[PDB]
Amino acid sequence: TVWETPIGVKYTQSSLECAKICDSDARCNRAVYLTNDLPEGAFISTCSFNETSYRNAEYRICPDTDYTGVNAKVVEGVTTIQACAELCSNTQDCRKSVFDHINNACAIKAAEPATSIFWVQDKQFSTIRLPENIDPAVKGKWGDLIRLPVIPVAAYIVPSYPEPSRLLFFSSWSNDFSASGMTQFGDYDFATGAISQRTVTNTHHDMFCPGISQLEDGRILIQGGSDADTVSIYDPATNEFTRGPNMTLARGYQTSCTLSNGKVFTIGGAWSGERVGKNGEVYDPVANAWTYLPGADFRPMLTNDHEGIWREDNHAWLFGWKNGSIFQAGPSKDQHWYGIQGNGTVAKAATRDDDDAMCGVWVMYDAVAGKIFSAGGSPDYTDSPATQRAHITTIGEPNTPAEVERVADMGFPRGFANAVVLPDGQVLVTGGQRMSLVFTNTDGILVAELFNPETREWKQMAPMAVPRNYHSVSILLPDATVFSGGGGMCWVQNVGDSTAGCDKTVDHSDGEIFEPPYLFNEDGSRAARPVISAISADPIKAGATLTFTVEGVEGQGTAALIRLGSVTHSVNSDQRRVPLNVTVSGNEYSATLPDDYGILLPGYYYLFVSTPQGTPSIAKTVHVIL
Ligand SMILES: *[C@@H]1O[C@H](CO)[C@@H](O)[C@H](O)[C@H]1NC(C)=O
Ligand SMILES: [Cu+2]
Repeated sequence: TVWETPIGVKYTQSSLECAKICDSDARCNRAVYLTNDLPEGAFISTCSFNETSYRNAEYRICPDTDYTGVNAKVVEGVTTIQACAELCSNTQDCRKSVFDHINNACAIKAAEPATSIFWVQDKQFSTIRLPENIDPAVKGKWGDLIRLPVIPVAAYIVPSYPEPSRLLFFSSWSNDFSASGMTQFGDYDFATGAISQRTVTNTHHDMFCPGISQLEDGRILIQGGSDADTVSIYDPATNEFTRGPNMTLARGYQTSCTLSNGKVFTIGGAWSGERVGKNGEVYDPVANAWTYLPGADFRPMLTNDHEGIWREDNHAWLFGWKNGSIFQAGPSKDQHWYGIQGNGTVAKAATRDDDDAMCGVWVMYDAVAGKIFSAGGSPDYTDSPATQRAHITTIGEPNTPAEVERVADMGFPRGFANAVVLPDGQVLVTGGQRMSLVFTNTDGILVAELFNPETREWKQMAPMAVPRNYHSVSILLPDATVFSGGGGMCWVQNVGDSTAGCDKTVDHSDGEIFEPPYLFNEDGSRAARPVISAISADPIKAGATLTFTVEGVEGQGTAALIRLGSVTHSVNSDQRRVPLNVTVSGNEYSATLPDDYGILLPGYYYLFVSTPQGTPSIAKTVHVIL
């Protein structure tokens, strides 16, 4: 039984008497004789309670909320929201101010985006702001926080027909780690809003800190981690997990990559198992067998880290390429070619930079042209300032030099950011912080950045609401929007220990979705999406001609395949864009897939038809076979 204030607050002489008394007092959580939807402390994207205007220039007040961050001013005078508003009006460049109900003080928040300001639920304060004017045609648009049972520390799209509908995500034995043998998964149907959780135990696998690759049949191979030698295989068909063969060498914080021939290569992962650099290894799904590749030498790919070998072989930028080759774009200052021939091979490809970029963002935005875009990262895993440097790396024949062009610096240094490639081939960078500090919100960049390789120029997007630092994720949805989620997780010694001394402020058991500009016309209305009306649900093979019916476009539409995504620790080794050429005869479109499985990696892809102005369809799922 729960009374709900005129504003929207909810509690659990009288009883509505003290309850009324409690909602007078900014210092009252309990009373003897408060239970809102989101608890005190919770981050917000919108006022949870009823807003209020206040006046020749107007402000919107959200009660029972704080703006965390560097203040430009804190003044002990003010005793009314009115007066705090009045003071924000007389302070140059004040967009955000905070009234402290308990101490009668007005804070003016400092300037954005140089400062990072966060909107928290706290009954002790109220927030005052100057109405924002975001043109979604230029800056895209964020929806509101979607709350989740598990922090999405790792996440992947489930391959389904006609288009994927579900996002699986997962943490450790707990939803907010410690060899446990359990893994808490969340399940999010974004067709419906449906959100379930489960606990995966059959595999005897805590899948925290793993390699993730999508196989030919769209099964998801989840490798090592808290259980350093254990391997689980997720079958979309079953919606079940199966044990795979133990890896040959136990690993965590490694990258795996699906190859042209549908085997999976992994190298490094010194976080768990022995604390030593880790040589390469290849999984063959047909033989269902791991093979150790000693000549896949780890030494050439090490970073130099103040914390040592524990870190230096972590989170490798691996792309599966032509004739079963592996390109390693970083994060080591030097790029290399790795292979699975003999006892495995290694050779220098190029120098990307003068310093390492651990957990920088990387994506193959243009497979047919061998084009890779890198930005951000930091020279050491933690306690190191992030770089603004970004590069286009061009790869041709395996085991011959690569070309690196430095491009425009990002507007912000980002450590632990995420990147997705979009159907137009632009790369959207999200989250990360100015100084890589594991388990912190400190100086989280909220402003997303769109990089356009056509112009080799950056564009600052609308801000998201929650800092997406360490243990955050970015993945592409079938509607060509971007999910940004997670952040946090606590070190807990034993397994089953109760999180009471952990900092819950750094946990964000939630996500938020960004509409890029391309979903909007000049007037900020949603633009008219092509419809792929008809498509064979049939497997297709490299070199084949894909045929589909596109209704709802003014002019000749373009098309592109985006491989489905897997993501954790700023590593998405499964995403890649294959641009297609379209020949239009009627409303029936046809494209000849590339001849090379090094470009068209076996697996499930999004097909997108886009308007000539660059507005993409919802995707139809497309399965490439070997
Ligand atoms: C598409 O067509 C152009 C001209 O033939 C070509 O340069 C491009 O690389 C082709 N293949 C693609 C884009 O898959
Ligand atoms: Cu971690």
